Amino acid sequence: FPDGGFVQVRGARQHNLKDISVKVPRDALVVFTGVSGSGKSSLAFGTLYAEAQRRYLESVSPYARRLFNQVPDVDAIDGLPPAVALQQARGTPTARSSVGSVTTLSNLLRMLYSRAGDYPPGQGIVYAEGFSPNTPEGACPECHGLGRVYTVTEDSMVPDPSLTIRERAVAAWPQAWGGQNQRDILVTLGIDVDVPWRELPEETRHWILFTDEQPVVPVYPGLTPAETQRALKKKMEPSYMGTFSSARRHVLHTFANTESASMKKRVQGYMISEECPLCHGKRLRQEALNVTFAGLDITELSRLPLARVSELLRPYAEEREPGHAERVKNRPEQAIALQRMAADLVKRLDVLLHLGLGYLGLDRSTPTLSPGELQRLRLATQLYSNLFGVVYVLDEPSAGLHPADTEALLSALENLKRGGNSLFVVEHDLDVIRRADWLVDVGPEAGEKGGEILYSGPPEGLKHVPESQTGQYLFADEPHTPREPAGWLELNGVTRNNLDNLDVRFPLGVMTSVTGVSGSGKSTLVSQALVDALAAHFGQGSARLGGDLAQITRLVRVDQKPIGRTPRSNMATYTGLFDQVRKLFAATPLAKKRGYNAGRFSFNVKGGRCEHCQGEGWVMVPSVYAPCPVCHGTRYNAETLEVEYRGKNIADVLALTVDEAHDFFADESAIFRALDTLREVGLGYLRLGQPATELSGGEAQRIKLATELRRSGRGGTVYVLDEPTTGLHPADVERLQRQLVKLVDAGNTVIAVEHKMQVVAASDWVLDIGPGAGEDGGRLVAQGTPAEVAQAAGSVTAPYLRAALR
Amino acid sequence: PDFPDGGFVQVRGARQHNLKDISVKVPRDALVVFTGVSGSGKSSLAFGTLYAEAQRRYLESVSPYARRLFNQAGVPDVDAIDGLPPAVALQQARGTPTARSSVGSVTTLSNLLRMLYSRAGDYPPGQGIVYAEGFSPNTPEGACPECHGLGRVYTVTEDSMVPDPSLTIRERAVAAWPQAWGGQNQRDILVTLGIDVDVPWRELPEETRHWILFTDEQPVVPVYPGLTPAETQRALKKKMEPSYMGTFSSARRHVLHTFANTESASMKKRVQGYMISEECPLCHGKRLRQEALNVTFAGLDITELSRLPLARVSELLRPYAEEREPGHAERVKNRPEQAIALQRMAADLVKRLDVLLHLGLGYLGLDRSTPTLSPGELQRLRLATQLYSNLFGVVYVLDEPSAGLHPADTEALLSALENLKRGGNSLFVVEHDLDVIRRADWLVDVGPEAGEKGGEILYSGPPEGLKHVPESQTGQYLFADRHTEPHTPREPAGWLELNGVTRNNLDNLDVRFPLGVMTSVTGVSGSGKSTLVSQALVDALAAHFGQPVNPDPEDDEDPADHTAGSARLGGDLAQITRLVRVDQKPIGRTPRSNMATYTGLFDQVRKLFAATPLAKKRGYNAGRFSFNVKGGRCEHCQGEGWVMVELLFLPSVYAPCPVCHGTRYNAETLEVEYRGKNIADVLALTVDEAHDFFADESAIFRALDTLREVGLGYLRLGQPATELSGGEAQRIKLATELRRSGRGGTVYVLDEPTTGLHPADVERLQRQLVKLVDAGNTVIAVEHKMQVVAASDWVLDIGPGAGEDGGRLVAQGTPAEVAQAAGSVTAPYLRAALR
Ligand SMILES: Nc1ncnc2c1ncn2[C@@H]1O[C@H](COP(=O)(O)OP(=O)(O)O)[C@@H](O)[C@H]1O
Ligand SMILES: Nc1ncnc2c1ncn2[C@@H]1O[C@H](COP(=O)(O)OP(=O)(O)O)[C@@H](O)[C@H]1O
Ligand SMILES: Nc1ncnc2c1ncn2[C@@H]1O[C@H](COP(=O)(O)OP(=O)(O)O)[C@@H](O)[C@H]1O
Ligand SMILES: Nc1ncnc2c1ncn2[C@@H]1O[C@H](COP(=O)(O)OP(=O)(O)O)[C@@H](O)[C@H]1O
Ligand SMILES: [Zn+2]
Ligand SMILES: [Zn+2]
Ligand SMILES: [Zn+2]
Ligand SMILES: [Zn+2]
Repeated sequence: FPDGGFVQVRGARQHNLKDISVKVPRDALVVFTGVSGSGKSSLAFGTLYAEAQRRYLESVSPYARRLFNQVPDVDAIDGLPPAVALQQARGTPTARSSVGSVTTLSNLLRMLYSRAGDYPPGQGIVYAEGFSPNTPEGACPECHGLGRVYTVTEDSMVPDPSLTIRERAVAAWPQAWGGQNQRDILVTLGIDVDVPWRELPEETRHWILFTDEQPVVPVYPGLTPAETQRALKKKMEPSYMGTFSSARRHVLHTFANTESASMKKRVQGYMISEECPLCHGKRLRQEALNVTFAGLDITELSRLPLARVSELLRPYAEEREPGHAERVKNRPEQAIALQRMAADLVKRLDVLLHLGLGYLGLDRSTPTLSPGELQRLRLATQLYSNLFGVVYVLDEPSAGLHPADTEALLSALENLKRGGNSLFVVEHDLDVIRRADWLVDVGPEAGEKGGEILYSGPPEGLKHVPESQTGQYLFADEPHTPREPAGWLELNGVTRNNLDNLDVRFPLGVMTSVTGVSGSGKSTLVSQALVDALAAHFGQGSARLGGDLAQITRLVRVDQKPIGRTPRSNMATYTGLFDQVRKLFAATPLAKKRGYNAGRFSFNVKGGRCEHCQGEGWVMVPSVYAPCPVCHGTRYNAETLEVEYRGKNIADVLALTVDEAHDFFADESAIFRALDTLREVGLGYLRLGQPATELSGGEAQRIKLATELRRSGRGGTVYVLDEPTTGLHPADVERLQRQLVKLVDAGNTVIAVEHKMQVVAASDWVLDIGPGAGEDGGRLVAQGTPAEVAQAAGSVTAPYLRAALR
Repeated sequence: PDFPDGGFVQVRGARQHNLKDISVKVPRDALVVFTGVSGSGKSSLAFGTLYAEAQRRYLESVSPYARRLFNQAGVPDVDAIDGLPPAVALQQARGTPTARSSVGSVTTLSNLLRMLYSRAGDYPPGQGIVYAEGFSPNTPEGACPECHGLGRVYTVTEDSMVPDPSLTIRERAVAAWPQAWGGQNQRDILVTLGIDVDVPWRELPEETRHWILFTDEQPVVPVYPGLTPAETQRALKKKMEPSYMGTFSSARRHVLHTFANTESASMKKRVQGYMISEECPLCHGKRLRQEALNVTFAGLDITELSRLPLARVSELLRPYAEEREPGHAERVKNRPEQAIALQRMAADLVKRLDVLLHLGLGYLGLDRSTPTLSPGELQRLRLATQLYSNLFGVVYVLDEPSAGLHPADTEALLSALENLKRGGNSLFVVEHDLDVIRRADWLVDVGPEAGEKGGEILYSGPPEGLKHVPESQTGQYLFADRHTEPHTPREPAGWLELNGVTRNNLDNLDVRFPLGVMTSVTGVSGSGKSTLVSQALVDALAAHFGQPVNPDPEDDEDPADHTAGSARLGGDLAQITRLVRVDQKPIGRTPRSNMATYTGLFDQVRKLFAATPLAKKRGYNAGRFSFNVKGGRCEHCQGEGWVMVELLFLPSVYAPCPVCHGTRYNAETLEVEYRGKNIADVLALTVDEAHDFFADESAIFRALDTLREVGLGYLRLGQPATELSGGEAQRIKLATELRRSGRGGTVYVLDEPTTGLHPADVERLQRQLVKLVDAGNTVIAVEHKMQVVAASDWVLDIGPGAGEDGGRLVAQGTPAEVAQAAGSVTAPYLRAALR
């Protein structure tokens, strides 16, 4: 590290950051550490990314991104090169988009299916972006590339095919006159109403149901068919003149033109999700599906794992593909480019693969990727992206990563950097922290008591800081006797993805860690197959339950996913905490004296809230959340704020930290109660009205948990939860474990997917999955007490577990 | 004598435009400069390839879904670049419009001082805080409410709307109304509601001819198009289905709407002719809320401050920043919170402003429209801004930052360049200026000549090295010894006065240009030259002739950004018959406009294809070969051959038409060949190929010749106006004057004519002007380049300095003479260049 090889930050203040300074070197693995909530993000993304983002955008687009003056709070940053963020900003959704498109590979075999690729006799050429499901030319024009449709069929419009038409055999039709009209139209149109439906010929039932036709026929109502037929022949004067409307035509048109509650509803009852009948779920025009390569259309290829895709092309790159012989001389132009295309396709593929992302299929949909999977995908994609001289900002690239592969990751970082780039990574993985060139560690604790720089330097240096929470877990190096299973629950013959008719069993009233290499199949076992089975069986693919079911009654399930989308929702809203605070306000002399309803203090309904914001407090103006205008951040009008409980109005308490709220609501029973369950979950740092789209999702998780951690009034529910270590510093996982240890004792089962061994080591039972990932996975390598799995042969995880028990 | 290892940017396999599939190492951390004659490919490498790829990479990495798809353009054609940091370009791209900004805007400073006026600056007793965003005409808290922040109110009036009231409505007497369908559409709606659409406008009763022309009303009437009022009424009686249902909208409404609701340039305009526009009675034209206007700084309201020169601005604001303000003590004690904010705030603007000022920029006013700056200016402003703008680790890419900079002030350009780099960055700089070049760190010199005859890398290495590269033209000029090739100044054949010129700097200046004789107008940057030559003299001569010069397909100025300041002529005007200015403004602002068509030579091409076997066999005339009318032309693009991408968020660019493929023509027509050649194939031809191909064809060869001798050998007959540099556009203009001059006595005004001209191109440009001075004609030209000032027959030396220390006629006479002048700044540079 040469002097003036550094980035110089002075007076950073953003959020809890306590007006601090840091030098951190460019061209190095700088790892940003410290307790959750402490300040790492507000340093790494709040200041460095944010600032560097901005000085650049204003130079590139003096157009109007500069014009957009409404900055991070920071006096100075010297030596800051342009930045690239590999995890999108907190308050954003994820765009709807595929693995292959994130990684660009999708576009690149699109080019390939075009130049190369086997055109059938006599039909032209299909341009690159006509093999895409998201371009007008490429997508099949029915489903629009989605591959699904949402419509009508025989079985939905006739749930009981044995009725006569007169009997309303055609459930999807109108009720009073509407059904009458048509029913009558049919008899006039020489069709017998009075046989059961199933009795009727093909393209008749199909006509009756589907036809976009609408003949206009004389209708003689309440006459018998025999006579209706005769009086037609006499050309006798009708009673009116009817328009026929195919069952489908009603149903759809209705869905398209009503503002009616049970109307739409009852019509959606003749509507089921089923695969597009044009393209058969393969997402593209027949003209694009017509083209084939290694005997596949591109959809087919796209749904293979990257790992196989890397194999399928591999010959072509090396010119050793059976057929190549009778292809070089008889077609030059392409065979040179085809090689190159494949050659280059493999080259990239391979970097992905070396990150063991080999199991993802390129059509896989990024909303359904995890934080890690995705970040590591981005990390791979950048490794060939070709940027030089930038700082990549990373957010726990090790999320999900299993301790054996941490070396492949530690590698891709070394390679990015080795491309003349700089690396800012916030991390908690002691294995990642261990190998970084340079550490920087944040807060002592979180929030108000955080946001100071405890130490910026090489990581060994932390040795000399007694009071760096991460100083300990990193440096200063009671075991666990598994508890007796109170009974067993079986999830049998789960066939899905990876998994194939796998039978499996989890012990009740006790901890289960389901370990295994990343992609080995934890989540489709435990967060997919298991969770569904259990919620189908209770109130709320094609498995069966079995075993001691009567012994469990509920299923709380703890996403990483956010507590809500809009600033509408927020931490108070979500827990039930706000209803008790609105209740309290409506109870005051002042509210009682005025007309005021309970929840005139809702910023979510008309009345108490100011009209500009119609509630929110944050008016949206990358796409970023700059606060309100002319309520002035509050969310409420002048009166509703006039109501004060012990000197604090509604907005006054919403802008209140749980710690302060706990002080405050001291003799207010089920509030001071509810607050403890966040204070214990460790959230004492947060505003009650801090919107959902600002919390770390690690945070979000802590809340959903905060909920159940006192509802357990009768403990016999199952708690299944994906990555509980989500975004927790070591010190944090300890306080986590604590809270689970508790909620197991009140007789509760907790199946937890888990890559960190620390917490597995403490489990009561373990299940190792796969042996490796993808197709090399989906099998049960080992189960039993940690000590028992820790000595198992087959498993990849056993030595790290053994490591973590000694 | 040493640039560091692997700290070179490595290019490989760059076959961009003409670029002959090349490779160059270019050190980072250095003032690198790119050289070569106009056409050689330096913009093709430095922008076009190196820059262009730094973005393709950097944005794709920063919105890896968004940008990506939008490489509906971006295939820089190169195999590899390594060591390429991310880039910032300072010229915006070729055929990109300047979107309308101001100095204060680009420099950031405007925003910087709403912020001073809000949080300090004098407030009247009543008034609470006006926030910063309330001192801008673009906010609701800013804009004066009566005129909506514009400056002025617009009402609409029968006389404007309908100028000739004798015409039948059906024959279009109501010019306000929209063209085409939308026209006849409101008409057919009238005939439906029983309105006499065929008896002179002035003949209807006031009420009904008022209502239409003025109402805020919308009757949803049935309309049957194609049918006379008589057979239209008996169609409404018998209640049969209408073709369409048609909403009506008063002529008012349409005209108002259209003004407030088009992104469109040439449509917001088309309605201005039907709008009377007073200054805003409440605004007094300043664009803002009376509340803002109440707040003062050192006497002036923000608008007042905003018209001042950057030099004045800092001049009046420095006292505040050093705390040497008059009555500081009395301000800090009774006001300690704001006085600290006031100095800190002041001193940051002064700081920004000296950068602005050290590069000779103080002559400019914060409120000057950017579309009226010269590129030399807003690039030097853009450089300017950058220095305090704080970026680190980047490649700046500059296109001739010294355009229009007088010799005296290069040292200035030259340490903004130095300073910027020393902020941790890379500059690359396309450059014809020998004194910049001589001080570069690395040089890339390009293809021995232009187009096909260039796009090579003759050399790349430090400066002294070009010494040894025999085919480098820039080499020749950078190292040629003092060429004692002295010019013998031509005798004026007359004299022309421009007396009492008052505008910008110039206050009653009296000056005389000799005639039939090349005169250069030299002067430091900012001093007066343009306002005197391209402004003052031209309107003075234009108004003296019938023709107000400027074609009608071309406009000029968003009503007000230049001066009325007039002045009066006399001398020998009896000897002048024509005015002809030549500027770097495009032959066209869209691909519609190519070279062939700007000359007129295309007509005779079209006619040629009309006498083939095909053109007889199917009914083909010149017109199925025009690309500006339907028929033989392709219609997906409309003959333009090109489509835009306003979806690309940053400055929208142009992509080949997807249907016809940059060709412009329906296939059926591309089958017609002339002497072995398509119609697209000829549009594709170079100037040197076309010469060959049409040797006999006299009407073409002729116009082609003037193009070749004017330098443009390498441009293509159909090469979209928008790929053209301006320095090439300028040269085009000139070719079509040479051509129609076998006469005498016109006066050519040339606003900087060595725009983006290598010393070898200029040398051939002179030759070319000398041809029309020998013809009797006069040429006047503002000039920054002592080379070409040497050749002249008369120098006028302007200002002393720029702006307020300028506007004077400090010296004059022959070059030989003027190089001896008293207080001329150009004085010693001529003596230098004369020897
Ligand atoms: N997006 C955000 N908006 C507002 N406040 C935030 C945001 N992110 C974090 N904070 C606040 O900043 C402090 C620390 O946040 P953060 O830097 O995310 O900690 P960590 O680095 O441990 O994740 C907390 O008080 C937290 O609520
Ligand atoms: N939502 C999904 N859609 C399709 N395939 C999936 C999905 N989730 C996982 N997979 C596939 O299932 C296999 C196992 O992945 P998963 O259960 O997510 O493992 P882990 O939980 O161990 O990361 C992989 O082959 C992956 O491609
Ligand atoms: N922006 C552009 N778009 C299309 N063609 C261009 C563009 N710029 C240059 N060309 C063509 O590229 C060739 C090289 O010229 P150019 O790149 O302008 O380099 P220079 O201006 O330094 O000589 C010329 O034939 C020119 O007409
Ligand atoms: N269009 C304009 N609007 C307002 N001020 C202008 C305009 N053009 C020039 N000026 C001012 O007029 C003075 C004369 O400058 P000019 O003659 O254009 O510079 P130069 O002598 O370098 O050509 C300068 O101080 C400049 O600030
Ligand atoms: Zn489909
Ligand atoms: Zn509001
Ligand atoms: Zn006004
Ligand atoms: Zn076209």
